[PDB]
Amino acid sequence: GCGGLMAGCDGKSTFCCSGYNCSPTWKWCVYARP
Repeated sequence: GCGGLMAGCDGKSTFCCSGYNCSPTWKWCVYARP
């Protein structure tokens, strides 16, 4: 259950795996830009 670059953002509050931000337009975790 680790969201990398194509996880699931349907919950609107997922935590991906490590170092991945969720995208609302793509509906999956992607690279984070902190």
